[PDB]
Amino acid sequence: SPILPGAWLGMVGGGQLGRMFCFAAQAMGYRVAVLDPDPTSPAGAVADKHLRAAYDDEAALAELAQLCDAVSTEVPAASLDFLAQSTFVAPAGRCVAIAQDRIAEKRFIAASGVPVAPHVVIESAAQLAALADADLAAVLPGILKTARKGQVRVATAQEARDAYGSLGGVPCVLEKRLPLKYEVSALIARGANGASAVFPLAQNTHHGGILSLSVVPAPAASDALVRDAQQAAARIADSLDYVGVLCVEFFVLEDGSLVANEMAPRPHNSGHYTVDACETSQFEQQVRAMTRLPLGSTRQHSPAAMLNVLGDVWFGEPVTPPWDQVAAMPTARLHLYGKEEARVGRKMGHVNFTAATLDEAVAGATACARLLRIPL
Repeated sequence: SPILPGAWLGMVGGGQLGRMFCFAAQAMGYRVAVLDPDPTSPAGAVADKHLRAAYDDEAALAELAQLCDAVSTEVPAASLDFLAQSTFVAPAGRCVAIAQDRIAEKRFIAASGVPVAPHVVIESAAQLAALADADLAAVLPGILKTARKGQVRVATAQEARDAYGSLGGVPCVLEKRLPLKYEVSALIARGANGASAVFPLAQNTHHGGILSLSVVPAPAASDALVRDAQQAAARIADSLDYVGVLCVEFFVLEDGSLVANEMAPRPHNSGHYTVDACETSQFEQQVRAMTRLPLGSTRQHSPAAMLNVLGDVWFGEPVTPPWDQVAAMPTARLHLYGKEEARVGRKMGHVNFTAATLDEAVAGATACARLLRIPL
């Protein structure tokens, strides 16, 4: 039964993505309650109600579940399950619990018939001690990552062991480094009735572990590769009975293989382009999935790219970037977060670039990046 406009929707989490969700929900006539302990919550600021409380505050959770016909997130899975005792929660705590845990991700993604990188799970110091040097070496060189940037690049058994001790004896996964050619992400929505809507494939670059540029449709990817990555994302959502928006990031290797890297159980930075390029944005899809409305059209009307703008662009004292010169660019769509303080590494906004042709969109992104001194 669909949850119609006029209902209250809840959002657990109140950063910029929550604020984007609030816009999309309110534009469809829903009321939005945000749960977020931050008194300066950007999403709380724009919401019809801001519950300023911890994510594990049972009184606040109980108030959110009473008020809201459905709840989503942008969190402890136990808070989700607590809410789901009383209201509809999409994506479900189980799905968030999986996506959140790199060991679980490996297990459930493989069980959906999707390749993952070679890896050795290291649950505890005891298991590490049982693993021989030669066992660790089978996935080296690699990166040791905590299951829950707790990542250390390692090249020898001893380096792996020292890294593991350094991360505190928590569950980890040791992942083999593969010969990466380029990265892509698939962005899909799945409804409670099993219907699916999938966006075009994004091609993504990162610097310092942070997304820099997305280009859509992915220029390097064959039709075949696009189908495989879209299908892989659908398979995971279907296998998990996922309700909501899911972003699956992949590596494409030098030999052309597709390998799933990580998944986010929510709208994702690599999907911001959808607001300006597609018929339905990723945030409207989150609204539709959680309300059991029909999913929206994912038609991409305009070739697109997206550039992240970090606080780096303001730098010793902050200097306002030349936004007038960006706005002169006919392809540029400004999304600036209105944050008081520029800081290195902090997402201050993004700029989407849309045009009749992808070459025009990419040229705008490139010109903008040169203007703002954003590394590509």
